[PDB]
Amino acid sequence: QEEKQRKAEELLQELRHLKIKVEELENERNQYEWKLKATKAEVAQLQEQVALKDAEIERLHSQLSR
Amino acid sequence: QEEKQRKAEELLQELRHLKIKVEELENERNQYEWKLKATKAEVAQLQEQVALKDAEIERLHSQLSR
Ligand SMILES: [N+]
Ligand SMILES: [N+]
Repeated sequence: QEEKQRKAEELLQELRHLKIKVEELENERNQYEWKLKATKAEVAQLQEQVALKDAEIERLHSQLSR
Repeated sequence: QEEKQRKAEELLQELRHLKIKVEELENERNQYEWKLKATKAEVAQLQEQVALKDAEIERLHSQLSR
């Protein structure tokens, strides 16, 4: 039952490694959440550019039709 | 040293739980990677709409200036 002890120490090692993995995987999640946010800000700016250009096309069409 | 045994079983329980957490955190990562992809496809379609509207404004400006 040094091998009870040995299996114990094997399991601790494994716990340590899994705990580092969980810690890292929760870092990757946090930064995916902020890049998604950033990409969504890019969508919103583009929607804003489309609507400005639609306004400019409408203005030109009023003139064009006089 | 039933308590060697008892601490062993405590550690297995913990390993099981951490292994489920890692499994789930790697599910959340996979689906963040695909939502980011999807959001990026939305950006690309919008860039395409902007450029179509810029082409239409240019066409109108040529006419307007005749
Ligand atoms: N728009
Ligand atoms: N453009």
